[PDB]
Amino acid sequence: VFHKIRNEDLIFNESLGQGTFTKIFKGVRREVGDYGQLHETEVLLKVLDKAHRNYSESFFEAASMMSKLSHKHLVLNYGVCFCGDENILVQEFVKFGSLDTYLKKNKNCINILWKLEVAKQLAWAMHFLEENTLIHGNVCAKNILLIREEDRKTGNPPFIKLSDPGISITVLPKDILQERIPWVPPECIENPKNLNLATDKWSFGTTLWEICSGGDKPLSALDSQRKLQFYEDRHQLPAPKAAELANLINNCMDYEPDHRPSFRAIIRDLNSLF
Ligand SMILES: Nc1ncnc2c1ncn2[C@@H]1O[C@H](COP(=O)(O)OP(=O)(O)OP(=O)(O)O)[C@@H](O)[C@H]1O
Ligand SMILES: [Mg+2]
Repeated sequence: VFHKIRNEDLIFNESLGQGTFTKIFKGVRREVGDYGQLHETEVLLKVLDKAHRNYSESFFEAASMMSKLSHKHLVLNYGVCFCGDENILVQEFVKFGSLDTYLKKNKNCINILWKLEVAKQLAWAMHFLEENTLIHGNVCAKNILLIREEDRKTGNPPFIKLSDPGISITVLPKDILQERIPWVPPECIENPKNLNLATDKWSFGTTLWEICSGGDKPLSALDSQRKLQFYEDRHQLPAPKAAELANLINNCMDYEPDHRPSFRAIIRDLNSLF
């Protein structure tokens, strides 16, 4: 169970927008830290409506199951606040935000070594979840958070974490599912109960495509009906102009779930591309 945080000790500041049936805010948590020292900590607050009981139960279950698995590349959740008007997940605030924005804002500067490092780190996170047989369900660049920028001056590669899973694709409306083509794999579009570890392999592929496409979203030009038809006709994504990961993207995004490679194999492939 999550550590419970008092309503009183959270201040909501700026809106960072809306996610899938969530409102996101930057905030401050008043806390007694190590050594009984009082702290006021920058936090990310994810807000679910109490009235959507099924959605928040799914949201908070998923967040909890993953938070039981501490890892350097998985986002830290400090706890929850349910004593209020709403249900709130209190999470670490990640200084450089989402990868998808960052890729767009710094497209001109990001090169292949940076891309490789970030792909490697995501692959290691996904390896860890695979070993723990925990399905994330919502891997996309948006949900990669940049803890630390690259510093060439000093040799530091960037560092990333993968955010919490959100509401399960088993409980989300069909209409949201179709909107998330091509991250949601074809087998989950025909039946979301086909959700499986193989799901995350497909989405990982889609995320690599984003990582190589400067913040572009695959198939954004296509409406929901045409996205559905794209899977029905078994299309693949175009190779990015930066083609270095094109083969890995296609191998990952295999219409046969059984044939998608393990994350160990994905890591060895990434390592070899040096
Ligand atoms: N831990 C975090 N630190 C800093 N910024 C964050 C964090 N988590 C999310 N954000 C920012 O909040 C905004 C909304 O995030 P997002 O759309 O992922 O919400 P969400 O509730 O996680 O939805 P979904 O389940 O669709 O991912 C984005 O600008 C993103 O960069
Ligand atoms: Mg998210």
